[PDB]
Amino acid sequence: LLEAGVHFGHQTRRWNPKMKRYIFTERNGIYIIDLQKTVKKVEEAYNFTKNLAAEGGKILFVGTKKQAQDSVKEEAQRSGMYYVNQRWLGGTLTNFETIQKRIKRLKDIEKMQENGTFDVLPKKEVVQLKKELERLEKFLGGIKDMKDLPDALFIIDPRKERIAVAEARKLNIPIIGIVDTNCDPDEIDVVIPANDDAIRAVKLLTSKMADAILEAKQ
RNA sequence: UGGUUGUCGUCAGCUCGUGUCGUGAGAUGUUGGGUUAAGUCCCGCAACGAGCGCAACCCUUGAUCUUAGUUGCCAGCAUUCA
Repeated sequence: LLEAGVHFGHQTRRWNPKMKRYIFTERNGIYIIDLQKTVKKVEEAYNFTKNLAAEGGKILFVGTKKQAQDSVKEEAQRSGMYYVNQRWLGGTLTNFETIQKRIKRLKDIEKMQENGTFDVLPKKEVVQLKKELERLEKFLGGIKDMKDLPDALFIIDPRKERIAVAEARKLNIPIIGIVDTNCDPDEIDVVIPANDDAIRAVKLLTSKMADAILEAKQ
């Protein structure tokens, strides 16, 4: 674990008191996360992600934070599961039907590029249907092949991704969440008390879940 | 009284559904950052590509192609006052 920077939390002025149960001491005006609770909390997560994948359940990684974007993506694609990496769209889950309508439309613009329909209309169309595609793939490229709602979310930094959390709860979707000290643990079903700010930390902890999907599929 | 006249005729916006926010009336998107002649456009953002009015749809003029060459046209030939 801590070669990767997981133990390091946020400062003391931005704690949440519910994270007291997961904190072991403050040093240079930063809380330290208790690695002996982490490991067990990572192990409990790992079994819950393993069991869920073996039932054929679909997990949606969600890391819009600059230090999760690439991590999430690489680990979602490796794991053959959905991601959101760029911006969580209001009503991604609750309003899933109206997103589905743009996943159709994105896939419909691709088929227009693949049949050479883009050579018949132009110049005006093509500008605005690349521009629509570029924009749609950006935001919806991770969830492109998700036909039905995910059976759980893997979140990173719930306090940034509040909307994703808020949504998941409203559909009783289980969530799996890297919480730093700042973050409320009670929102989340399976909690991983850890750094979300350090790239190695996230990359480590996502990868172990990805692994946990891959080992179920075997 | 009908109808038809004059007379305030453009002059400024209304939104996609569901989702979201409030006990509720409502608010959001359709408060922000630039931009345009603009009711424009991009970037936004618990709202998400983009919608109706606008414009266009009608008619006319500006270039050129295809078809049609007669009663139109004559460059190239015969002509003659033409």
